[PDB]
Amino acid sequence: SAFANLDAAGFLQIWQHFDADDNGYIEGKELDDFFRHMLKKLQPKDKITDERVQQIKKSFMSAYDATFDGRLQIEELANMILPQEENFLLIFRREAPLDNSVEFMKIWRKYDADSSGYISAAELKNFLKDLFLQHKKKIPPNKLDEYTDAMMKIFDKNKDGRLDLNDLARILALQENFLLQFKMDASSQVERKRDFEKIFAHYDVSRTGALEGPEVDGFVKDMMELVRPSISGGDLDKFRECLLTHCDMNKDGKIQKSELALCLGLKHKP
Repeated sequence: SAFANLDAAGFLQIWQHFDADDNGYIEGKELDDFFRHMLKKLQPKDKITDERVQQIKKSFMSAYDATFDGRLQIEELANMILPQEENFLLIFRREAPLDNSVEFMKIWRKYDADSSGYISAAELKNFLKDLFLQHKKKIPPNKLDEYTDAMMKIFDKNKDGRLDLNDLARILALQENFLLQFKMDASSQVERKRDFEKIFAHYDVSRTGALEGPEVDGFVKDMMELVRPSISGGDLDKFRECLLTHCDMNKDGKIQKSELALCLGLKHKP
């Protein structure tokens, strides 16, 4: 029921429907329909009307812009709709599509071998160098600088010297981010843990330290079902492969508790 704003990832998903050619614009007379998609994405159960689209659409920009039916460049609509963090993430991903999580995980493992869920902020630029390499991608030294320094802005404000996986994972250019699938609010990173703790407790009957197979499957359904309900059936497989794909170390087929915590936005403090 709370106000729910469109993030950079969502903004792109809807945008692409209108700019499949990726010219970077959409007809300005189509801003009314761009909002119906937004409203339907944010409030999935709401029954949207034409009147509502106008009321919401308008509240999002100047009275003047409301009449702006001309060509709107992607940066313009994003500037009129997305907050900074999600905004900068939109521009960064567009100029540096880094849509390879397989290697993100690997690079994350290097700077966070115990899967605490954080990397020392001192390793940022070093980190951004490796990520581009696994993507075999090269950029100018300055752009790397700007990016490194721009990210410290939205990920290290507390300036406590540490960046969190829940933030850095967001720089990836993935329509549906392998990880960014969970709630990220106040107690949302709390409640999810308690339920994560008891749920990891149940399945690991032998009390070893890792779940394998049915245990991993049972956890998943008895985890995600409550994280983000109304999920498909076959929509647990890639969830189960992505694990031993982007988490566990050896090919044991087991899923360690700490590795598992990472993907949940949570963090297992041993």
